[PDB]
This record gives sequence, structure tokens and C-alpha cells, in this order.
Amino acid sequence: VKKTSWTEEEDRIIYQAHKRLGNRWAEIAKLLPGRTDNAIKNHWNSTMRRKV
Repeated sequence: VKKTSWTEEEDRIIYQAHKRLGNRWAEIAKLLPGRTDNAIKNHWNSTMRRKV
């Protein structure tokens, strides 16, 4: 399932924030603790793509 990757629970935060701010990883990354723009950006634009 998972071991060294983005957790579904963490994704909850990215989704909630992204739904309001959009692709504003600049802020979502700052709001998150040990996360970065690049990390969230590439993660979302790969995993969180075919959401629907």
C-alpha cells in the first residue's frame, strides 16, 4: 500500500486547500509542515490528476 510516499490523509489537506486556493502550492506548501512546492506540485500533477 504505502511506506515512503504521500499518505491519503495528508492528501486531504492538499485537496481542501487546493479546492480553495487552486494550484497555489506556494501557500499550500507553507501551510504544510515538512512539505515543499516542488514535492506537492509533482505529486498532485501525477497522482491527483484523474480525480474524477
